[PDB]
Amino acid sequence: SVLTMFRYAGWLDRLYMLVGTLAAIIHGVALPLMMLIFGDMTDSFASVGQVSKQSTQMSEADKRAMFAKLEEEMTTYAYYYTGIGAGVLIVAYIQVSFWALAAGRQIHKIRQKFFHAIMNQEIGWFDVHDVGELNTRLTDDVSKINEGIGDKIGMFFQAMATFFGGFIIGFTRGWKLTLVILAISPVLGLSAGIWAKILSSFTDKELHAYAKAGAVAEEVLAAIRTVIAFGGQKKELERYNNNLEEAKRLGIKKAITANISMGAAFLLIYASYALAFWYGTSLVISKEYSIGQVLTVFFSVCIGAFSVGQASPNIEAFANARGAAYEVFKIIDNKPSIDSFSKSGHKPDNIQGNLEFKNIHFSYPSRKEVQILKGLNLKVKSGQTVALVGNSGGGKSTTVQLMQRLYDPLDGMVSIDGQDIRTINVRYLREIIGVVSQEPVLFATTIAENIRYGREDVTMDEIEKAVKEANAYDFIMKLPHQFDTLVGERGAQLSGGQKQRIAIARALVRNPKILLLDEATSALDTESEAVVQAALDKAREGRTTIVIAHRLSTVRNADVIAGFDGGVIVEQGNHDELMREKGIYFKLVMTQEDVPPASFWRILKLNSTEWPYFVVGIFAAIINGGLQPAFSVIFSKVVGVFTNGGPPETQRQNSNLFSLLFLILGIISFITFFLQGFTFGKAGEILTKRLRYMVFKSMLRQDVSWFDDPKNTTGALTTRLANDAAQVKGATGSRLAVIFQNIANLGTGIIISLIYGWQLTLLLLAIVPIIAIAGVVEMKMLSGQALKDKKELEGSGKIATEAIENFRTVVSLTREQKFETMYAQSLQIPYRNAMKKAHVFGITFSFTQAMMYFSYAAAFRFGAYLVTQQLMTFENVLLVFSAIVFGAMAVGQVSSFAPDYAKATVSASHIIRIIEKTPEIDSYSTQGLKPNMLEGNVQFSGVVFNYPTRPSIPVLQGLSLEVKKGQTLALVGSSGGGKSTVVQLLERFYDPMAGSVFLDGKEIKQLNVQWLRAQLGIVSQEPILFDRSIAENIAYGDNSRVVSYEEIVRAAKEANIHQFIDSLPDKYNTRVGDKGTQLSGGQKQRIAIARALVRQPHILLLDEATSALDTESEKVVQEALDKAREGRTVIVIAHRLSTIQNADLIVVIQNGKVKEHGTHQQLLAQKGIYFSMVSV
Ligand SMILES: CC(C)CCC[C@@H](C)[C@H]1CC[C@H]2[C@@H]3CC=C4C[C@@H](OC(=O)CCC(=O)O)CC[C@]4(C)[C@H]3CC[C@]12C
Ligand SMILES: CC(C)CCC[C@@H](C)[C@H]1CC[C@H]2[C@@H]3CC=C4C[C@@H](OC(=O)CCC(=O)O)CC[C@]4(C)[C@H]3CC[C@]12C
Ligand SMILES: CC(C)CCC[C@@H](C)[C@H]1CC[C@H]2[C@@H]3CC=C4C[C@@H](OC(=O)CCC(=O)O)CC[C@]4(C)[C@H]3CC[C@]12C
Ligand SMILES: CC(C)CCC[C@@H](C)[C@H]1CC[C@H]2[C@@H]3CC=C4C[C@@H](OC(=O)CCC(=O)O)CC[C@]4(C)[C@H]3CC[C@]12C
Ligand SMILES: CC(C)CCC[C@@H](C)[C@H]1CC[C@H]2[C@@H]3CC=C4C[C@@H](OC(=O)CCC(=O)O)CC[C@]4(C)[C@H]3CC[C@]12C
Ligand SMILES: Nc1ncnc2c1ncn2[C@@H]1O[C@H](COP(=O)(O)OP(=O)(O)OP(=O)(O)O)[C@@H](O)[C@H]1O
Ligand SMILES: Nc1ncnc2c1ncn2[C@@H]1O[C@H](COP(=O)(O)OP(=O)(O)OP(=O)(O)O)[C@@H](O)[C@H]1O
Ligand SMILES: [Mg+2]
Ligand SMILES: [Mg+2]
Repeated sequence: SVLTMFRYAGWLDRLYMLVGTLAAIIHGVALPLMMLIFGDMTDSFASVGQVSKQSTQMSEADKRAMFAKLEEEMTTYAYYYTGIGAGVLIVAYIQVSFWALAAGRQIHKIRQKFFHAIMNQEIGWFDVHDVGELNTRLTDDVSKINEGIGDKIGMFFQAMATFFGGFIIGFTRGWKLTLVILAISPVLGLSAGIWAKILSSFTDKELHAYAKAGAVAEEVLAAIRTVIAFGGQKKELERYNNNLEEAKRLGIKKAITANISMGAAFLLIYASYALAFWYGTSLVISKEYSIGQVLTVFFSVCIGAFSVGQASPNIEAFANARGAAYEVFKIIDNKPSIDSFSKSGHKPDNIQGNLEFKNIHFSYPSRKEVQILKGLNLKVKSGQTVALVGNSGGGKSTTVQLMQRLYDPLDGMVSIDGQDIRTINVRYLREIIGVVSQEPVLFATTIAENIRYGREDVTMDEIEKAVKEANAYDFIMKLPHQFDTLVGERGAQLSGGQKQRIAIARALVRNPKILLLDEATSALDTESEAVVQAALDKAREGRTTIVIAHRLSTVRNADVIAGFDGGVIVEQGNHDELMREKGIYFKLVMTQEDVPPASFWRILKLNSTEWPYFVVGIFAAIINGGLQPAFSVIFSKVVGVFTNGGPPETQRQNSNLFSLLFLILGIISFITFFLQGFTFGKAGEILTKRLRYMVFKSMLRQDVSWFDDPKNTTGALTTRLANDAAQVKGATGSRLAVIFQNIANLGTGIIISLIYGWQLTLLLLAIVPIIAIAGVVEMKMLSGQALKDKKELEGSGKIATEAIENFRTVVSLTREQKFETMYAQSLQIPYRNAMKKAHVFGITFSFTQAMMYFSYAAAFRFGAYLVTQQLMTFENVLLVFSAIVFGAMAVGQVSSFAPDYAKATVSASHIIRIIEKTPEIDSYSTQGLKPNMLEGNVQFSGVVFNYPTRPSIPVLQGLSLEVKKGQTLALVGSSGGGKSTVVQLLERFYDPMAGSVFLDGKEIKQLNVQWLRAQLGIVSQEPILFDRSIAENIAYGDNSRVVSYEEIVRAAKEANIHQFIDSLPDKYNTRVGDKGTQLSGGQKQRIAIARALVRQPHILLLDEATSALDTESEKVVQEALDKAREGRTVIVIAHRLSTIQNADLIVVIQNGKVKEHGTHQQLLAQKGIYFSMVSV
């Protein structure tokens, strides 16, 4: 389970990682070979050169000779170092490039496999789980795995190789002593293991919190219109904030525990240093060990221990990857019972559909206590039409879902031609099914592509034939871009009837043997319904149909009608047989970018409130970062005091003071490392929480037209927020802390060299530009593709989210493979850029390391000229060189910061742009008139409006209408005529191009936006709920006020939904599904009606609030509204005749214009359009 990742390596990734590990081992061993010349060899000649120099030895004749000898040996070692520089160049690329190449390939396969696993789950699995977390897992956790399985493992292996090189060199030069030094290595190993395990657990919890935050964001952004209409921005921001607070506290805990562990680790390592130094002093005083021997072993083990210490961020990244892999591979390992990707099962050649439901018992997985079907029995013969009639929630849509095997029955059997559908192949079974759902859902693509999801290889002639049969041909040809016009998310940029007709055509192109039509004409007008019904009846002979309808005209011509009661069929037979049996059908019928370079810095300004955390951390960065180079200087005293120590007692005292100093340095290192990690980590967590909060608030501030933009889809927005926050976080925190430490390491070197040797400091002037340019050029590349990589990423996150939100449609259309192919295609450009980065970062790291070895060689050469010319002491040369190597050991980590900084800068620029964005219709604005009283007069005067996504099409052409308090306005007309546009404009979702809208004679642009929307109670054409309880969904109707239980129950009673909630276990605490899919269509609509009514609004806007209701439920809701007619102004959009005649005034809208206005009797008196609609 620990090594559950690397599952998809394969032979190529296994060889990329074997060869890279060998290259890392060679690169690591290159550094103890550097130390091999110290202590002895070069330093054997040195403590021989001046400490053991003769006071005078014909120095005028032979000191020049040993200086030349040391000139000659230094030149040889300079050649050796140039060779090592070339070798390190080669091995450093292979290490870094191959490791990132393998990480990139594995991450590509992991993303594909995780998406495939999500697409393989059952409908019940989606019902039980909160799938809004899945896109956050796709974007955040996979990137967390990527940073722990890549070149960081190569760096860890290089550090381990350097440590082992010091290990062998110490034992070769002198054992028993390096045993004392390295006997504490198991303690550090256990400490690192515990550290990593705690980091992994904290990462798992933090990713859970971030996934919950992403689920909240996805739910809110998907239903943004409902949030805006009901003024829910503050509360949704608050739920998002609660998840962010959980993530922030987890991150702070992680930082504290990790840093206290690391500080204890360094306290232990310096205590070990002190004990080892005492032991070495004892040995060297005993004369068992020469001073050079202890020098060599100490220095060799010291560099290896320093490499191990610098390896810690790699272990942290590996632990974070392990913490991230948990949920991803848990989902990947899940196996569904109803497998749609299985190749098993029967595929009959010729099917003459004989549908049978025998003794069907079903309870939904998420509400298993509730029985929906109790021994349901139904038979459908080939070529026959069955009409399922009954009250809302009876289980008709449940039967439709069971027919396509979205769930298995608890008891009983669903059979085709006497064969159990469990034994049939799932994909084959669902491919011969054409289905139109109760509330059709489209995809964010073109009309032609939406229809092509029904059948992939359908030609344009068959698409035209289907849209002619679906009565969608005319409006498609009328609008520009023809079939290539792109519909909104879920088809939101079409009218309800247009979307329904598109879904009908999508079902028709399948050429299905079995057609399920769950209220396929709910959003249609009378003429469209009639023509679509004629088209369907034209081809009823070769196919079996199960139709659900609340319109009696469609049920009239059905071959057989089945009535639902108590979960069973009570009446089945012919229309005349049903009239004669006087059943339930009897009662039913009599009820007739710029990317500014300073952007990242600006983001850091947003963290300025945490300035005291930074300064302390900066100090903690200056001290310990300056300690590693200064470790040389004091160590120069360590030998220097000992060599001139003289008597054994004086040397013993000096060495025990040195050991005490080492212990003090360990205490200081514990303190400073804990502070440097903790302060920067806490500042980073605070910054990330603040940035996420601000970005979500800005997104909730934006206009409706902004969400209508094709770039601003729900998946794109969620991916944008998560990715920008993560990329900015990548450059802040402990990462920035270690960068500051490394900068201190590199910085103290200049000063200490300047005191000790100034000429050699000129090399830093020659060494730093050459590295620096190598840094900036990569800056230009990794930035340029990052702007692309994010954009493409926003595409991929779109495809996944559209697939996860619309999963039931995808499964019904058998389009899991198509969406997987699109998701794989959207990953191509990022995957190629990941392969390009491997070589680019491999080359850069390789060049930087060579340059260090090349500078080392130059220093040794430069050093000799100085010594052969008596310009500097050799001891000073060695001290300066040790300073340079200790300072430069962190240059690799500094260069590794380049990929993070560019991504952070780009994401910072995007975050700054989104926060500063100001909408045209600002919902957060406190400006605007708030009238003391509201009379309820609504007027439209010459309103002309074009939707921003399709500005060439005029939707409203001088629309004018009036409605007063106590009056009911009934907007009727054909589909797509602009009825919902009026309600959207009254909510100030958009502003009209011309004309005006008045509320009590005051133009609504002058009014406060929130105040204006608070006077409105809206029921949208296709209502959307939240993944919350019924009580919370109703109480959403009046935010900024705590709605009591009594008011919620009263609203539910007014909406005729109270009885269903009360009978339901958990009652008002029953969690509804995502967007209300775990309810009946009529139940969800009634919940929406209760949500609008609990507000008690002055203007009630009902956009077909009774489309999915029963006749009895419609009657109850209508009488409830009638009892509260006076005292409010009501605007009603309805295709039902019975809801229109009681309205005070009726407006017929065609082509954005009023054609007929007046009462029911007046419109019936003249033989106009209204009479035509009535007669049909
Ligand atoms: C020690 C250094 C100097 C030599 C390089 C190590 C080689 C032993 C390895 C590591 C890189 C490998 C190559 C990396 C790239 C490819 C492409 C790769 O192409 C595919 O995988 C194609 C797609 C498919 O096969 O379906 C085939 C192996 C090959 C030639 C590899 C062959 C074996 C190589 C040369
Ligand atoms: C011997 C010294 C001079 C070092 C230089 C070696 C290169 C000249 C060779 C050895 C390593 C090879 C590379 C090893 C791996 C890759 C990545 C490989 O792409 C992948 O990662 C495969 C999967 C994918 O591309 O999707 C394409 C070939 C390439 C660049 C190989 C091209 C030839 C390279 C660079
Ligand atoms: C502390 C951090 C920075 C470094 C950790 C290094 C090791 C813990 C990693 C690095 C490379 C990994 C290996 C890379 C590839 C494979 C092959 C792969 O083998 C399988 O078991 C495959 C299973 C399958 O294919 O179904 C996964 C395990 C293994 C040995 C991995 C085991 C864990 C290893 C040794
Ligand atoms: C884009 C550029 C800057 C990158 C390529 C840099 C190389 C061309 C440089 C980097 C370090 C240089 C080396 C630094 C030091 C030495 C040692 C030097 O040794 C002697 O002259 C000593 C001879 C003696 O006294 O016995 C010879 C040149 C050499 C190999 C240099 C050769 C040229 C090197 C490899
Ligand atoms: C860090 C690298 C990658 C870029 C910069 C390289 C320089 C720092 C190197 C390359 C050429 C080197 C020089 C090449 C030759 C000489 C002459 C050399 O003279 C001798 O020792 C020769 C015998 C004699 O003294 O007569 C003294 C060092 C010096 C100045 C070297 C000093 C270091 C230099 C300037
Ligand atoms: N996914 C689900 N999880 C739990 N219960 C569900 C789910 N879908 C529907 N139900 C419940 O199952 C019952 C049957 O509802 P169903 O959707 O079958 O109604 P319908 O008869 O087709 O009615 P209408 O046409 O009014 O929507 C209701 O109590 C409903 O809330
Ligand atoms: N967000 C949008 N972007 C672009 N065009 C839109 C958008 N919403 C609706 N339209 C288009 O505006 C026109 C009127 O749509 P509207 O929803 O107002 O019609 P309607 O009369 O309510 O229709 P129906 O009875 O079918 O629900 C149609 O052509 C529709 O496709
Ligand atoms: Mg239904
Ligand atoms: Mg509409």
